[PDB]
Amino acid sequence: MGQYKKLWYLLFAVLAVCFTILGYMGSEVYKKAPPYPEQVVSASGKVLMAKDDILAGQSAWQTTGGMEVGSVLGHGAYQAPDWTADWLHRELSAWLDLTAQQTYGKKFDEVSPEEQAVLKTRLADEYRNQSRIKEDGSVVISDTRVKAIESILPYYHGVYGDDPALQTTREHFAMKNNTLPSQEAREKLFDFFFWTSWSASTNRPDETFTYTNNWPHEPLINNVPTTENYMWSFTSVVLLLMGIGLLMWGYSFLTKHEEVEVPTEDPISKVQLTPSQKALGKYVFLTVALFVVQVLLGGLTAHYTVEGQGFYGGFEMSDWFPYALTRTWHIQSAIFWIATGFLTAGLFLAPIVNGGKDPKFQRAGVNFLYIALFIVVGGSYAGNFFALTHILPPEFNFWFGHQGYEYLDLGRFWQLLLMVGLLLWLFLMLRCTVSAFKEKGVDKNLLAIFVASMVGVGVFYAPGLFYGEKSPIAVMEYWRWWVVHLWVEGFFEVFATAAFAFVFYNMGFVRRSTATASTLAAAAIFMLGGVPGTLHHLYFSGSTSASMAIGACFSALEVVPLVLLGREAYEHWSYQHLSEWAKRLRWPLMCFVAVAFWNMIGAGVFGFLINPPISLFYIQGLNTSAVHAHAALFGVYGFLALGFVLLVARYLKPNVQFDDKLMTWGFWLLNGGLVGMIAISLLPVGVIQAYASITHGLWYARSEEFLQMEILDTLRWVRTAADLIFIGGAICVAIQATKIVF
Amino acid sequence: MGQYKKLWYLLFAVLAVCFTILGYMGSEVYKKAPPYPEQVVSASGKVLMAKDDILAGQSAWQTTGGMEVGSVLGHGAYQAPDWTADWLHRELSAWLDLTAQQTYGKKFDEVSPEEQAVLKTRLADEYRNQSRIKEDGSVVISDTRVKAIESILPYYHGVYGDDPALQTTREHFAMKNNTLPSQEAREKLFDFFFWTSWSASTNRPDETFTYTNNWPHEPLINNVPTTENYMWSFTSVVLLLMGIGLLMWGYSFLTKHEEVEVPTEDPISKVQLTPSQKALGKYVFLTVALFVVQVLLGGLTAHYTVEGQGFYGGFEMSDWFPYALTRTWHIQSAIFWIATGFLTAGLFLAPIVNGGKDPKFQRAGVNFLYIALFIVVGGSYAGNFFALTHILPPEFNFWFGHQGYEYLDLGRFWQLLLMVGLLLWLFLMLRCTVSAFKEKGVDKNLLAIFVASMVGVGVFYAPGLFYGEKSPIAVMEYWRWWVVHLWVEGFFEVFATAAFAFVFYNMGFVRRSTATASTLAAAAIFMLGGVPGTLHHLYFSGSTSASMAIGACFSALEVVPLVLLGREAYEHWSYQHLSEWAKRLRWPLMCFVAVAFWNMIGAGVFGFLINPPISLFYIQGLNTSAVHAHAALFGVYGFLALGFVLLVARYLKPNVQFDDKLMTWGFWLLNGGLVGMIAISLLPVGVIQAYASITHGLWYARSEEFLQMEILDTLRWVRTAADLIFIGGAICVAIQATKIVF
Ligand code: HEM
Ligand code: HEM
Ligand code: HEM
Ligand code: HEM
Ligand SMILES: [Ca+2]
Ligand SMILES: [Ca+2]
Ligand SMILES: [Fe+3]
Ligand SMILES: [Fe+3]
Repeated sequence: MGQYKKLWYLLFAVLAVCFTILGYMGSEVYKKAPPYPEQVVSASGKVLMAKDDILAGQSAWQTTGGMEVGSVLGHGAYQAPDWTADWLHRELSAWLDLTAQQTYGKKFDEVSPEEQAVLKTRLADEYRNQSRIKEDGSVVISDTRVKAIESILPYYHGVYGDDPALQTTREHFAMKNNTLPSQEAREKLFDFFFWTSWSASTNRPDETFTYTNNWPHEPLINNVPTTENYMWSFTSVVLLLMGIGLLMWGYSFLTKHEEVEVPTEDPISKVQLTPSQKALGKYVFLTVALFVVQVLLGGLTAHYTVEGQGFYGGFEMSDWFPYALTRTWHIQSAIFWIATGFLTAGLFLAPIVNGGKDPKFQRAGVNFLYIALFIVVGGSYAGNFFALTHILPPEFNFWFGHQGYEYLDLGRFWQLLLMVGLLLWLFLMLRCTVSAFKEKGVDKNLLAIFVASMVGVGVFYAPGLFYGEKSPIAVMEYWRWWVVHLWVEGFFEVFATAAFAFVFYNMGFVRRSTATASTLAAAAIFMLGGVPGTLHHLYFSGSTSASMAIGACFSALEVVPLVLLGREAYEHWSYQHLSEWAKRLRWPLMCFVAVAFWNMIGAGVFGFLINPPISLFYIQGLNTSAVHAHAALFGVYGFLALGFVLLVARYLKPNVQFDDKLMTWGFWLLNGGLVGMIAISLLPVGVIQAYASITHGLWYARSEEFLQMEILDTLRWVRTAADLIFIGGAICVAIQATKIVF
Repeated sequence: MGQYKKLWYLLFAVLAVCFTILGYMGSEVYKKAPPYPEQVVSASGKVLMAKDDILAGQSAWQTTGGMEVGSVLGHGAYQAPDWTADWLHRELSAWLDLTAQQTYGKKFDEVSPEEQAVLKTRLADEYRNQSRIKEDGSVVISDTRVKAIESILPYYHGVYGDDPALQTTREHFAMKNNTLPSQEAREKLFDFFFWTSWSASTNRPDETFTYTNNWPHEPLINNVPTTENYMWSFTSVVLLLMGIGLLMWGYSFLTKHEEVEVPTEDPISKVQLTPSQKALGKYVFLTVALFVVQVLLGGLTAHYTVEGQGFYGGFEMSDWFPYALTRTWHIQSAIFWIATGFLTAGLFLAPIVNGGKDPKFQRAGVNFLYIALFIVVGGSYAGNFFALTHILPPEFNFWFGHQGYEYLDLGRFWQLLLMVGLLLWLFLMLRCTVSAFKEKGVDKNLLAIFVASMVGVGVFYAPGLFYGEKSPIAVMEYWRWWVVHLWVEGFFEVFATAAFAFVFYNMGFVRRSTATASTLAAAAIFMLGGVPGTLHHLYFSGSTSASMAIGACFSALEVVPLVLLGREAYEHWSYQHLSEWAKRLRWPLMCFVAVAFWNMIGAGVFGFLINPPISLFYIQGLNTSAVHAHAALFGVYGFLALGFVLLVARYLKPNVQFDDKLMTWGFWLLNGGLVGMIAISLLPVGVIQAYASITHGLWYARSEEFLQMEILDTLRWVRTAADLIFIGGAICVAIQATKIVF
């Protein structure tokens, strides 16, 4: 529209192209995911399992908590092993031992390297080629394979049950006793584990690589990166560097950095607060309180990684609040409090868009949304608690208990209710912008893009409802990453950028044209990479090689604007020196400066570390992912939510001054604790694990023997100091916000 | 000094640390290079070769032209194969065939995959472990290995001799008939080829990887990247991205972009020209004429890659001007004309530093330098011509003929004379700055750093004299890359930056403080990466794993300032709009803008494509290196030299106006021809080769059968159009410069 028509058309074209690519890859995921075999039958004719057994095992896995106990196909938690890789390696080792006894009369390790080479070529042929699914949907496995499977089942029954010989192992895995109490459910669960391993080690019908693109790294069957893996990794590096250079060129030639005269009074402080705006103090307190609870839950989960089952000393903690539960609550609370901060920012800005007045029952809607958020959080957490104790019967686990899928752990009922709450929030936003859009004579492009960002935030949680309990793992991964990657990464980024532009234009820090054009171009750039870059979560989950290529190349373009965020950091930081009333905004602006810094480091650097297929092939499911998760999710969106609620609190209680000493302490403790956690614990552990994964295979890097090495135990312990520093910073920030609002 | 003391100390500390690292790695190269075995003896006791035979083979290789016919250990030309990889693969294949006949009675390809696995583990053990050099300096090889070597010698005798059955192959290799006419010299040469292969396939005495860090990729003996290769590649990526982000942060927070009022008259045009300055018109013409001759030689060399021995039709061209000679002249002419442009810029600026007057006999010195440059060029080229025809007797080849080492192909005598000429140039510069340094009351920091850059340019050609004809290959590589990488990349970059600062400050486009601080910080940043980054040329030439780690990590820091060169590009481009007399500088400034663009793309992007060990392990010696070489060397330093001589010509004949139509045509034809060459020929060939190298091994990607594939032949042909466009641009620029100066 107007002078911004070309930018609007660029954004529309980018959206159409990128979503077409993502949707066609979704159809590919549906069509090319590893099949659940109708029957897995031994060469002698006995049926070992059927498709329904595998699906029941998937359900039982969800009941144990799924991705919050170990990982499957490289997704999940990092204390316990990746069950796919561990099962694959154990089964291959058993096959080799049995075959070596049958062929040379000794164990595999006691025969000559030549004999070992013969055995390994036999093993590779059997697993990769002979196990390929037949036309009738059947998988035929050898009798030796059947015996190998039967030999490793007791280990997993002990790990998931109450075997006194496996107790230590269970503690080393941060697993409670009787994670899956039912023997029959455990048998189904190990059917599902076998299925995963089979998909990871069986060539695609028309290819020489497996359904998982040869993941995990397993030298025994030559599970190694394909040539296309290397090629597309290098291509993504080239695209990243060229995009960075060209974006820098465009910034240098197309941006003049105009100087704007700051208004003498704060424009936002001049508008009288509406009742619904004043009702947002409880939202501010909810955000900071959930932040404190979340970091405390992280401390508890971390204690489980050094003391697997026991506190320092009443009752057994691991029976009722095991590592699985505390990890679930730690991740879900992160999502909840960041989202609540964003929603509070929106609900505060909405009446200002509506001319400083509330529509009818806007405060009632705000209160209803608050109550609904409490119901979602409390109900989902109670459901997790009763699912993990297996008090809740299995047939209700997916709807009310634990979905077992990371970041979407809450039961489907609570997910539906959260979707309804987000829709209600969107309604309360849009009804405050209708009148502003009906206004005559005013350019609405900035408001249009801000409203589009609102719609994205309030709608794109829906794809998390597109999979079911029995949905194939690959389909669930596709839709889950729609939510986690798209809805958070891309749409929260766009909403934050548009909110920045709208807010800073209203305060007079930026020109309308600059804010509008910057927001439109930034939205186009963010979407171009983020939308198809969703596929970097699906390299090894049963998607095809082409999905990996698209994910790598487009996700590289996500980093391009991130490493240049020094410009915006400087602008936001300089705003506080523009006037005396701008100095009242120092700490929200400092939070946004930290957002820029961590969007650069944690998102760009530590996400591209794990982004190329050649790297993620080896380090998917290692601690480098935890490094990136903490740095990106908190430093970007945690600091964004904190800055938002701090701004809201400043305008809700304008008579209260920020405590500069307390805020300095909290801000620098948060930043220093994040840096310290990464530098002294998480990154060294990830590097050591990466060395092990590249050298020996992923199963080794996740093994109990390797994770219990003294250096790794020490590094996990050492994290406590940085963890305490970070928690101190979080407590300071929460205290400041609570003092302002109450 | 003064306010710049911290910058000076930072630069000094960077220089000390980085040169200490590079020197300690030089000691490591001396101590850990693959030994030349005293004797290579069969298991039966017969001596196959001795150290002196290998060194004589090295000398004979130099006589054929060395790196200009094929490549050895991944360095050299790209038409003919990498003789190390080709020899290794041929010998391993012969060993496997002989062993399979002795063990199973059939060829290796006709036995079962299990039998092949047994044979390959035997082969790997023999080559990697049993071939390790003994304490007495001896290498003991099997009788089967001896027979395998004897079976492949006829092929190489045909390739390097006149065998009518190998004629086609020779044409496909762009090799003349009788490249090495002497049979005994050929036997020595194949001793040297064996030595290289042995070093590439034999484990280091204390390690499980070879002297070449497992290069080349050869699946037969598991010549695959080590774990440290992966680890340091990922580490270099992280360092690159973090450095880019932090440098952007520093630019945003520490640069204010001050506005400077342009003087009403051009300050440089006010100074009357000295006789030595006027004597530089012949230098300008020499630069552009050598540029035209160089691009024509490139066209001839490219014609040899599609028609290996024959022109379109008198006498046989390949006997007297073979591909080896035209390639040698193409590379040497590039060096000569870029260096001449830089020297002309210095010699023009020197009297301006001296207050606009010449010291005694400065014009005589300029004329003497001109004559010495002609003698070096003509003598070295004649020596190459008489070396490649073998008219020059072998004992004088290294001093007067062809060194066989790329970029240092000229005989050692001419290299010494060029060193003397560079010293004379340095003297003529420094004697014009003595009086400026003796001046009272003026800040000399900018002049000090500019003079330091002069000293670097005039001195750091010397390390090319630190190796001899019989020096070990690794030592020669270390010292050769001192010159090619350090002296050109780092010191030409620093000299160009300092020249930019000094020139633009004298014209009044920048403030003195800004120019000085920018130059000092840029010099520190460039040196920090460039100096230890020299080791990225030595990953697989017999250096250790630690050398690879240091090279990867520090070379990644070279890219950090390159991708941000949009800032300087915009500044240089904006200078032309500052005043009416600034518009007279449009085309030198356009050349410098192109320098920024190509320093970004060709240097940063296409150098980091090939920089990480994980990538360069597979693609060293492929056409991606040619992509990067052309883009970087011309677009950065070719455009730099062209802009320098254009500026000099503008000030030597101020009454002559630039022809905007001719210059627009030439500028855009050069840029478009470079882009086209890369996009339509060189990069696609490099990508296809990379796929082949990753999938099958380097020997396959360089093989005659692969290079003669119809797609690759077509892509080589297609380069002609872009080549003609580029040559048209070069002719236009040369015509403009000649019209101005004459
Ligand atoms: C003192 C503060 C914190 C501590 C001690 C902590 C500790 C932990 C631990 C022990 C895990 C599980 C590692 C495993 O799988 O074994 C984890 C995972 C996670 N935490 Fe934190 N955390 C803290 C702060 C935060 C914050 C502030 C956020 C977000 C705002 C956050 C988000 C996450 C996420 C997203 C994961 C899952 C990462 C993945 O699975 O890749 N954490 N944290
Ligand atoms: C604010 C921006 C971002 C946030 C909040 C974020 C958050 C996260 C989180 C929490 C995870 C852990 C997922 C899991 O537990 O399975 C993750 C994984 C991942 N991230 Fe991001 N990320 C961001 C940006 C990026 C960027 C820019 C890239 C690369 C260009 C990237 C690449 C990846 C990859 C490849 C994984 C998969 C790791 C694995 O499966 O082990 N992310 N991200
Ligand atoms: C129409 C213009 C040009 C053509 C047709 C051309 C062609 C070629 C050819 C055929 C080769 C040898 C490839 C092989 O090894 O088989 C080569 C190498 C080379 N040329 Fe050019 N060239 C041109 C312009 C230039 C310019 C302007 C420069 C420098 C200012 C340059 C510098 C080099 C260098 C440094 C190499 C060696 C690269 C390496 O070995 O990695 N060329 N060129
Ligand atoms: C103006 C700057 C540069 C110039 C003029 C330049 C020039 C060249 C040339 C001519 C070659 C071919 C060498 C040969 O034939 O063996 C080369 C190779 C190479 N360049 Fe650069 N380069 C520059 C910057 C860079 C940068 C920034 C990087 C990476 C950070 C880099 C990495 C490499 C590597 C790894 C090779 C080895 C290729 C091989 O051995 O096949 N260069 N460079
Ligand atoms: Ca996870
Ligand atoms: Ca070369
Ligand atoms: Fe993502
Ligand atoms: Fe270099």
